[PDB]
Amino acid sequence: KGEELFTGVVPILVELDGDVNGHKFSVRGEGEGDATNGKLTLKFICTTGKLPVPWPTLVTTLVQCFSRYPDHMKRHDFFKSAMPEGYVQERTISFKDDGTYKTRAEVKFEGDTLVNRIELKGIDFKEDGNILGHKLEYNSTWGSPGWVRLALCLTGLVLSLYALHVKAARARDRDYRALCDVGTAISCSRVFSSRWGRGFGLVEHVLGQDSILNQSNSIFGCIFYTLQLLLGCLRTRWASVLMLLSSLVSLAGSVYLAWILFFVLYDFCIVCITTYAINVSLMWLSFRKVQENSHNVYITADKQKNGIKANFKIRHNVEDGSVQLADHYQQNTPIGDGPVLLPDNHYLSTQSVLSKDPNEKRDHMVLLEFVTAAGITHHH
Ligand SMILES: CC(=O)C[C@@H](c1ccccc1)c1c(O)c2ccccc2oc1=O
Repeated sequence: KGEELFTGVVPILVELDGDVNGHKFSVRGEGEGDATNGKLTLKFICTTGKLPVPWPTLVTTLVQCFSRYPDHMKRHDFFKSAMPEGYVQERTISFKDDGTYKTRAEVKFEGDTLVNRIELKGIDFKEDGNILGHKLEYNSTWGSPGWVRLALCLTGLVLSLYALHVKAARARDRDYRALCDVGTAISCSRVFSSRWGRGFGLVEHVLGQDSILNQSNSIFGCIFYTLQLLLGCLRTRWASVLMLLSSLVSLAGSVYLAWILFFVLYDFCIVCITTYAINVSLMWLSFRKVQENSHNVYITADKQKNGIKANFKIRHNVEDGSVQLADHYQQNTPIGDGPVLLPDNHYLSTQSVLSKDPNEKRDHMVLLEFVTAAGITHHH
């Protein structure tokens, strides 16, 4: 019956009393929620002055009853079924190599308003870590790619440019010797100028040799490493998936060319092995990156407490291009004694957009959120 209260837009009040390493603070948020579209719109203000932690670390703590459950999943919506009596949501949030938040909140209807009242205690944070030191990005669209990605892409670029220089000197001068041409046993310019050194050897078979796509592999390389470095500076999803696909094609071509270098050409190419290692590293970084941009809350039932349990990882962007992991363990227990929906295993998909209000001089955070339930299973 609790679902009836969520057709339409519902006003939202959030109140948090917090203590992090002895620094006491309070947050109040106000807004509205539209469960039909899984849309939350809220504004949060630190009422005690300045927040002692970065705002992104409080997003998960600061109303999953506003998630959109598709029709075929209606009976797996524990959060709405607990209303109006509400539920207790308790969490432990472990920041990797740093402190811990412990939160207890009551989410319930007071009059017409959905109210989330939170108590938060943070402990064991280091004063110059990413949290207390405020080293996390807020909502930057252009940011750092990290010195690992910069090193990989710049090295790959230098190697591609060098291979271009070698090809442009050998085709000009037959007797030219590159640095990676050592004696008569080791030769890189012989590898570059083979049929596989252009279009990976397979563009001439499919598009013909006349094609503009039948370029030297180092052209694909300059474009690839420049593209990887550029997309590493972005924070959206399309940059991430594009990164994954491009690094996957790059990995396939690199494995093929590695099979050609040995076993077929039987040559020693030092720049080639270097590039292979680069492309493996960028493959790993891209796979990891796709893992890191997905906020998915994994929900299972708890029949002992007649509630639910949830596990998920959140990764906050650090200003230097690295990531800060925050492990989330969650449990929800109904406040009343009426019946609730004990769901099958599923997950919630969440997209958050943080912003600033130019007419708010208090330390604050404007939050827009879209949450939809998915991945329903009868299993586990
Ligand atoms: C290292 C280079 O600059 C060119 C290298 C390469 C490696 C990965 C992806 C594209 C290009 C390269 C070789 O491995 C290679 C190996 C066997 C036969 C031809 C080759 O030519 C290359 O372009």
